[PDB]
Amino acid sequence: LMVKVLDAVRGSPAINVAVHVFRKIYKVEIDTKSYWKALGSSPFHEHAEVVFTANDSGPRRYTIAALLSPYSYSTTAVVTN
Amino acid sequence: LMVKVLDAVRGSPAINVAVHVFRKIYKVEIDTKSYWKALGSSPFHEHAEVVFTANDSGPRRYTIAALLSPYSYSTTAVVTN
Amino acid sequence: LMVKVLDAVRGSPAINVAVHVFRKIYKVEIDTKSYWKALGSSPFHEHAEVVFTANDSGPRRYTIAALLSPYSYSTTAVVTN
Amino acid sequence: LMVKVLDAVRGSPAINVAVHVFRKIYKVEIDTKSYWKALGSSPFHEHAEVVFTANDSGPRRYTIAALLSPYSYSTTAVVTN
Amino acid sequence: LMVKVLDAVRGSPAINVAVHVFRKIYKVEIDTKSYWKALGSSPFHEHAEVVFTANDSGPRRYTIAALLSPYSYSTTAVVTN
Repeated sequence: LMVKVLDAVRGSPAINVAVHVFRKIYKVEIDTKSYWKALGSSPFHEHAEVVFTANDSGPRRYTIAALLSPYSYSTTAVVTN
Repeated sequence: LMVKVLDAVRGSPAINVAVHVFRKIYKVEIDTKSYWKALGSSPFHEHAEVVFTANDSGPRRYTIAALLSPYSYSTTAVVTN
Repeated sequence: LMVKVLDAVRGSPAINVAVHVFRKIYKVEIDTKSYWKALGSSPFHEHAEVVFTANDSGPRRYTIAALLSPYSYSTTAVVTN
Repeated sequence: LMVKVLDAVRGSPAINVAVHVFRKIYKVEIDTKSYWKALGSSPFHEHAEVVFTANDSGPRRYTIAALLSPYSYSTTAVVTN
Repeated sequence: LMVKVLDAVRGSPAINVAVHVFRKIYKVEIDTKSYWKALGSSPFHEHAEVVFTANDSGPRRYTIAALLSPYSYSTTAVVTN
């Protein structure tokens, strides 16, 4: 077995490498909401009264330029007004 | 076995490499909502009264330029007004 | 076995490579909603009264330019007003 | 077994390498909310009265330029007004 | 077994390397909120009255330029007004 990756590089890369080798990750989370994700054993077993109300108010705006998108020779601008 | 990846590179790439080798990932999550994802054993077993109300209010706007889209020689602009 | 990928590159790529080799992924999630995804064993077994109401209010707008679409020599603009 | 990564580099890279070798990650979390993530054994067993109210008020704005996107020769600007 | 990483470097890199070798991570958290993360055994067992109210008020703004995105030859500016 012989794994060869990115040998004799000459000039100015932009690299993002993760190497896993076996013989015998990237996570992004933005504005994530979870309600009552997990409870215990036997909750609210008898005569339970629950009023559940959630409010996410207001206008929401998301602006993303080139998500998961490498650049070689480029110009990127997010111009608002 | 001999894995060869990206040898003798000469100039100015834009690379995103993940290599897995076996012998014998990228996750993005934006504005994700989950209600009552998992509970325990025997909930609300007898005589349960539940009022469930969820409110996601307001106008919503999403703007994405070149999701999963590499650039070689380009211009990208998200011009608002 | 001999896997050869992207040898002797000369100039200015835009690459997105994932290599899996066996001998003997990319996930994007935007504005995903899940209600009551999974519960436990024997819920609401006897005499259960449930009022379930969900409200996703407001106008919604999505604008995506070249989803899963590489660029070689191009111009991309999302001009609003 | 012989793992070779990034040998004889010549000039000015921009590298992000994580190498795992076995023989015989990057996490970003921005504005994450969790309510009642996990409770103990047998909560609210008998005659429980709960009023649950959550308020996330105000307009929200997110602006991200080139999330997970290496740069080789480029200009990036987020110009607001 | 012989792991070789980043040999005979010549000039001006920008490196971020974590190497794990076995024979026989980076976490960023910004504005993270958790309510009632975990309680003990048998809470609120009998005749419990709870009024739960949470208020996250005010407009919120997040601006991020090149999250997880190395630079080779570039200019980055976040110009507000």
